Amino acid sequence: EAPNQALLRILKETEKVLGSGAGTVYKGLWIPEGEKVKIPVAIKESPKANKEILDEAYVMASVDNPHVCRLLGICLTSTVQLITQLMPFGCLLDYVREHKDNIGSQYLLNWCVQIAKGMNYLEDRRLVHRDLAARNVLVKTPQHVKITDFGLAKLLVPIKWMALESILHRIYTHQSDVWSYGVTVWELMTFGSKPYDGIPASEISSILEKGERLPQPPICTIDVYMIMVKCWMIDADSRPKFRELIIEFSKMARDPQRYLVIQGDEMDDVVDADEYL
Ligand SMILES: CN1C[C@@H]2C[C@]2(C#Cc2cc3ncnc(Nc4cccc(Cl)c4F)c3cc2NC(=O)CCCN2CCOCC2)C1
Repeated sequence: EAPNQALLRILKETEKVLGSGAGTVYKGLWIPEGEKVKIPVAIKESPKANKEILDEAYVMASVDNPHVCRLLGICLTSTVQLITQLMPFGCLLDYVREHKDNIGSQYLLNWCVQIAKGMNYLEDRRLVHRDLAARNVLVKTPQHVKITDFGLAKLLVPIKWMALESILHRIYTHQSDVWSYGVTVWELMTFGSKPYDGIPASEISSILEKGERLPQPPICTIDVYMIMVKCWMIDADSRPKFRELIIEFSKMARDPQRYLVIQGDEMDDVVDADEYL
């Protein structure tokens, strides 16, 4: 394997809450001293806890792609904090639930392309994400989403997103990420429904072994649903590759109404992190 020459930037604390729960994410502004630049950022905040957040920082510092979120730096002043580009529209899970009456086929298909591009990049880096879900895809603008949350990622638990072979045998590959991608697409196409709603996690592996799968969302043509189902085949190598998913959803995005059926479808020195290199 090649040496990882990524830079880990240590930020001084002198350079509102968005959400708390099972950590805390804040919105903020980063002004690197000297340069006349204000960067909108998000900030995510015991020895075990410090070790797990540092593993997340390692992966997040090591990626660089338009459809993956990158670590800007860490701050070490009392707790370990991770600093990253602020994604002001939040995660796709909340976004599709909130804007469901206003989301057209073009957006849904383009998001599918973008998420597959991010995952294909992670595969190129030999990274298995292990936690792909719509809650872990963030919205920079409605036109541009990026994959985040590398806390379970590893070089080559959320049961209802995992491939059967992962639930049974703790086997994780880029093809088990493809299964999670399928579930993520189903979340978007149902405008944020909960997969297997009602079913306890302990029953998922048996439901899957019997051949049950998530049902066809109402807006999905059979073309789109068949791609989803291909992601949930037992034979991992029979599932699509992320590079094929990019191609297929790109074709569909050129004529989105043929593939999704949706009623009504027809301050001075702020620099975004993507322009601060
Ligand atoms: C609902 N509106 C309220 C608010 C303005 C809005 C927002 C937001 C938001 C911006 C982020 N911008 C950069 N990054 C992030 N996350 C992150 C991940 C990994 C490392 C680091 Cl450093 C991070 F900062 C960000 C995370 C944000 N909220 C979210 O994803 C919510 C998704 C849902 N929940 C996920 C966890 O389970 C419970 C459900 C939308």
